[PDB]
Amino acid sequence: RSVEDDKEGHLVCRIGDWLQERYEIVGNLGEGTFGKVVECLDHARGKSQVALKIIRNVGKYREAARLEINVLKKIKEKDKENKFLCVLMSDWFNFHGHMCIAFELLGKNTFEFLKENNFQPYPLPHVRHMAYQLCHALRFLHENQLTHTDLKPENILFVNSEFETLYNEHKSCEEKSVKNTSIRVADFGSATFDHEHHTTIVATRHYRPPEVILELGWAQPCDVWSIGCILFEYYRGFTLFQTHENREHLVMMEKILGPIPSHMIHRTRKQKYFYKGGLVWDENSSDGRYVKENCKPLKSYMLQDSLEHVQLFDLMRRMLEFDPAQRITLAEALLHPFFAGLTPEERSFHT
Ligand SMILES: COCCOc1ccc2cc1OCC(=O)N(C)CCCN(C)Cc1c[nH]c3ncnc(c13)N2
Repeated sequence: RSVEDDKEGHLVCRIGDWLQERYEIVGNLGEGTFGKVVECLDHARGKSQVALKIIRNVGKYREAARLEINVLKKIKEKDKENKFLCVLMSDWFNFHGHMCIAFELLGKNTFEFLKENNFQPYPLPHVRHMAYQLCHALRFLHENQLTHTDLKPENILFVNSEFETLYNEHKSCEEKSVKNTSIRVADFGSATFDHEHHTTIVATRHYRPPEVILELGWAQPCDVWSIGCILFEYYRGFTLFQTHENREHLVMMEKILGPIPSHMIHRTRKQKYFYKGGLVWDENSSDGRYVKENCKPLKSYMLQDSLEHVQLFDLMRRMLEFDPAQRITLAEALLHPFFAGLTPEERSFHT
């Protein structure tokens, strides 16, 4: 049989087909703008379960996948024992122009799980365990001169997303609760070493920090901001910054977190956002009215008053510091009293 691609360059994939005389396709897991993810059995390794990312046959995506492969090689060199919760590759190949990367088979991503639960948030103890693991994984990359740059709920995955279905204590509906909150961090193709070229703009918009908007440069603190935003989303089930545009995004940041520091305003070449030393914006526009109605101070979003909620919000505010130099590092984050709530099993990574 011929190899066929669709009009967007995606491989046409058939259950029962083999690649590299080795990988038997057994299921489709998902599709995005990069290509597809499929579940395979690896017949050269005892029919082990694999997730294969199959990249579209389009030059720019091919080049981006070759970059991801080269990053993944370096990460494995630094973590040969695979102890720091990253999704590392087990093989890669070019299949008729489609780059394919083989990974361990995981559960649903944390966005998909949230969506399939009708956006009902994760319980605080789940949020706390996921937070601990994220800070752990990223702390190791940061200590090895790497920044991920594109952290978001979709590239954090449960090891196993099996769940119990419970009736909601206080609402007229059912809720899904994950049985095991062990997670892994994926998607390293944008990850950048300290010595390598830093593009002006990084991150997905909703997760993007102010220093990047203001074109002040970026480094590892970019990831901590993204983690702050992720933890809010896990806790509430909605996006902290539901924004499509820079000026709007800045206004949201001021309404939620307080004024942007004057020293950052003085330094930015993006003076279009400012007038007389303050943000300038149209309060009567569609975006202006949306932000005035919907964006409230951070502490207003707490669901309960008890100690563990107050601690989560203290940590989150520290991760969301405007000045990246002042922002909490992951090493310090791991010392925060929010993490006193972890079970021993959670703290010692025996989940
Ligand atoms: C299509 O709508 C919903 C389904 O979306 C997905 C299904 C399966 C996924 C990831 C999905 O969305 C996010 C996404 O594509 N990336 C972050 C890039 C690919 C990351 N993979 C390759 C990492 C990965 C490694 N072991 C895995 N075992 C199971 N699923 C995985 C992965 N990814």
